[PDB]
Amino acid sequence: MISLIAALAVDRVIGMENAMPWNLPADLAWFKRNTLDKPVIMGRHTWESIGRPLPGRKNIILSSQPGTDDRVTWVKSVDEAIAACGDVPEIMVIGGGRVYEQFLPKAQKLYLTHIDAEVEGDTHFPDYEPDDWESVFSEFHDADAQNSHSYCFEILERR
Ligand SMILES: NC(=O)c1ccc[n+]([C@@H]2O[C@H](COP(=O)([O-])OP(=O)(O)OC[C@H]3O[C@@H](n4cnc5c(N)ncnc54)[C@H](OP(=O)(O)O)[C@@H]3O)[C@@H](O)[C@H]2O)c1
Ligand SMILES: Nc1nc(=O)c2nc(CNc3ccc(C(=O)N[C@@H](CCC(=O)O)C(=O)O)cc3)cnc2[nH]1
Ligand SMILES: [Mn+2]
Ligand SMILES: [Mn+2]
Repeated sequence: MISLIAALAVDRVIGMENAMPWNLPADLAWFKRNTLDKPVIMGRHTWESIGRPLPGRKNIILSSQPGTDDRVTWVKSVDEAIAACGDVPEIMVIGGGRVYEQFLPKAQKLYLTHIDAEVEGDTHFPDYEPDDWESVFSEFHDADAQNSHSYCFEILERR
């Protein structure tokens, strides 16, 4: 099973100038909880924006170019990325935009955080067909002293 996990601002914005223009520690805790002890697949731009290996996860990077860091696994196609994960229950795809686009057709689950923030962006989550997905979990949170915006955690499963 393949799952996507992402945080979306208004209009499905997910990034700007290779960074995320918000700080929501609650969402990062959610990200960590849902990805720990699982392989994570990311594109090269996302690897660069993160800047180091994510601990306690097998880090797999998609690049058409040879790898430049042996602390992570480098693969050159979607099929190789999947094979590199082995036989695990759940593979987590952590973006960015181009990688989300390619793995969406294969995904059975989406872990989405909807953030009530208006940000200009240059990267967007794919336009997924809402009829194909069932919402099985949602949990809304108002803003607080640590999290500057309200946000909703949602898990959707392909029908
Ligand atoms: N809000 C969120 O949940 C979230 C999550 C993740 C990322 N982001 C944001 O998204 C942005 C980065 O996304 P992005 O779309 O620009 O880049 P990306 O998808 O992270 O990486 C794109 C790169 O991945 C490699 N790649 C993708 N598909 C491949 C394939 N099939 N075979 C071989 N290599 C492949 C290529 O690297 P080469 O050029 O080396 O071939 C490509 O240039 C940043 O702003 C980041 O902060 C946001
Ligand atoms: N829901 C969600 N939120 C995100 O911010 C997010 N970010 C990416 C890619 N960007 C990043 C950037 C930083 C870290 C990170 O530093 N996480 C650490 C710390 C967790 C914490 O602070 O509690 C980790 O161990 O996962 C992860 C992904 C992909 N999917 C996401 N999905
Ligand atoms: Mn080596
Ligand atoms: Mn807001």
